[PDB]
Amino acid sequence: RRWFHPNITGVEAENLLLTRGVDGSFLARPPGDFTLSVRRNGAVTHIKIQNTGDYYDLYGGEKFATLAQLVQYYMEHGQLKEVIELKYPLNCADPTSERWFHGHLSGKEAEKLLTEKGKHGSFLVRESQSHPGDFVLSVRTGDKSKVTHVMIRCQELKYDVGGGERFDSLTDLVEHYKKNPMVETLGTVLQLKQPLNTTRINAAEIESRVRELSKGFWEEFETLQQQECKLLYSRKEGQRQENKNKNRYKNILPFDHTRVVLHDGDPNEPVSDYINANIIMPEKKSYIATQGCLQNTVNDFWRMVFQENSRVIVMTTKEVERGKSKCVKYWPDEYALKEYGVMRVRNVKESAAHDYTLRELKLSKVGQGNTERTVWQYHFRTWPDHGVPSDPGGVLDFLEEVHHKQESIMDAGPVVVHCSAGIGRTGTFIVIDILIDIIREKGVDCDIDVPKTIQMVRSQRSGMVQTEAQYRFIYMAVQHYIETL
Repeated sequence: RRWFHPNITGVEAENLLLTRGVDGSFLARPPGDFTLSVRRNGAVTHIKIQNTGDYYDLYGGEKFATLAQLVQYYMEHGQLKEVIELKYPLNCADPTSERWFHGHLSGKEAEKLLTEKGKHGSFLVRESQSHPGDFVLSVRTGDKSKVTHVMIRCQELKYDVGGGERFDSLTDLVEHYKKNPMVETLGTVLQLKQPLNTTRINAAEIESRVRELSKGFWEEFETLQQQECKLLYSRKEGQRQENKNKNRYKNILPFDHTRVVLHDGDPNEPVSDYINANIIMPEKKSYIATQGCLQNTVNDFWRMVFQENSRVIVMTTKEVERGKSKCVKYWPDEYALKEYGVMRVRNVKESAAHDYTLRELKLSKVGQGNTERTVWQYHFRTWPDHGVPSDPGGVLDFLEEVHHKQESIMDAGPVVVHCSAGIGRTGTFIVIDILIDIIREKGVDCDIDVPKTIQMVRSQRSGMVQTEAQYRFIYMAVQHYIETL
């Protein structure tokens, strides 16, 4: 994922592509807008990428779950027109978005952090205090334990540890000594197992962390974004011909290993086991992150809810936003009974609160009355068309209500959560709900790690939590919930 340059300007990107790149050389750079800079016929074109919180929208292109999925699509596929060819990624040397980089940091400060949070193989790279321009690799080893500092020299734009090979970037040096560990004169192996954790904080320290991130949130988000290519999971079922029109956005697909598999399908139907949905297990309650129903997937949605024994549905979108259909009406009108294939749904009662509508639905399979169960549909209606809410109170009051309903029903299946593509707002609500569940059970006496939780959820459905404004809103929701304890 080296092709993403987070600190490059427009002019610097053009110069980089003209001096160090050839025809086909590309790079991506960052309000939540991004630019895809491509060298063609000895000239640089700039393609705008927009993300309002739902997906990455390539202008005059396609919609995507991640920027890496966008890059892979056009590198593999005359699909990018204005034909623009994506051939050679121009690699970023800058280490700011790497978990191991720290910048201005002292030896004792690094030692203190490595003693406070680190274990065997924990490492960091910081700017040297004695020799300006030079760097220091500080690594931990043990089970007594010890911290080792290794000098990194910056000679004529290249990096080395005092001998052997010289590297173009600190990223190449780190990757080399990760694969080939340094061995001390007394046989101590300097294994670079994992970067030092710098995001896991105590729930009581949220107020000061948010104060530090408001001075910062973007920087922490990009470090998280730089790890999206670690998740090497197949999305083949969604790409099948017969499953293509079951996806709201053809490129936004579920992971095969966590997708909801629909059983008891129509025998006259070739492929009836598919729905664009994934099971989200926190690593007490589980979730189903899905897209908004299409006219041709309403029957599949009710089959999933039935099969999974789901009693609570969280809708985080209006049916229509900016004149576009974000989800078809998969529920009857109040007091009405409707049949959606083999599934029969009754709308018993609607209750309208300030930020949401609750619909009490009765679900059963046709031909068997005893299969009837109550499904509580929570429909959040006040979420803005673009960006995030100003105050997280409305969402916290909503999720507190969703949690208590789910908790009141014995042996309830996962909480169904959907929006448009089922990755942005869906991700935000699920991550906020997982974190608040920790704080509800353990109070202030618990460690919360916002980026780690997002990466754990993203390993189950790609694109979970789309923007920096959503990332920040998770911290503001968590902080607000802690303030009201």
